[PDB]
Amino acid sequence: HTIFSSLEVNGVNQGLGEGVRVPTYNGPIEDVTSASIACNGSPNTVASTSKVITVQAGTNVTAIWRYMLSTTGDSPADVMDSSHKGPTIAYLKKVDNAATASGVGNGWFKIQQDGMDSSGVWGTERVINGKGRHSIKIPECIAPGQYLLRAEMIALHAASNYPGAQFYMECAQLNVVGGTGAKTPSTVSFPGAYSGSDPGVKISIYWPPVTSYTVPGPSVFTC
Ligand SMILES: *[C@@H]1O[C@H](CO)[C@@H](O[C@@H]2O[C@H](CO)[C@@H](O)[C@H](O)[C@H]2NC(C)=O)[C@H](O)[C@H]1NC(C)=O
Ligand SMILES: [Cu+2]
Repeated sequence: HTIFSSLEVNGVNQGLGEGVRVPTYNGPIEDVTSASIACNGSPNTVASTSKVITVQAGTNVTAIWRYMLSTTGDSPADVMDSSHKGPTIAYLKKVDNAATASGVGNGWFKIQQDGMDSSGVWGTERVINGKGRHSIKIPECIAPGQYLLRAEMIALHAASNYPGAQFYMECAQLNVVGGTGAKTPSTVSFPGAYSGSDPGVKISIYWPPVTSYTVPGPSVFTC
């Protein structure tokens, strides 16, 4: 249970729920076929925001994960329970208007992921123990303009069967400045990119102890 509730850019937090479309409830999406898998949604409720956050292409945005919208600390329990082991992931979608695009459908491309490392530590654990900070590089070579950023943590502690994996995501609204447009990513759809049978979605992280992990979705886009 967690929310990507604000975004930091060039050292500046853009504000709670400002430019990030936040639910007030921190529960996961469970059905990868639901429209809610794109930018969260029913049975949650997601607020709108008229802020579109500017970021220079090639630089990083940092999603700031918190337990609840009311959480004001940054200790592990203020981020997400440490049972919730799994990957962190981030995607972009080029859109006409970052405040009105729903995010549902084709156009997403993956720009970051962190599954399990060679020490057995998961991407969510680095966020939990790193003040909720999930740092994500905006590629230099993409087209400038309006985008959605979908940042995600997947908790796998109850994922032995499907349903079971817990998908926590929110969409931020970006104005990417300075992208060269030299490369146009191949894209996937949400819903569509994940399936309940994926090896990183239906997975026992206990039996046997997990030593490698396949993050769901497409390969990371690179310039
Ligand atoms: C910008 O975001 C990228 C991820 O998109 C970060 O790169 C990762 O950094 C971690 C921590 O050092 C490494 O373990 C990974 O190997 C890096 N991944 C890649 C693909 O390079 C990067 O550190 C972030 N930069 C800043 C300044 O926050
Ligand atoms: Cu939870």
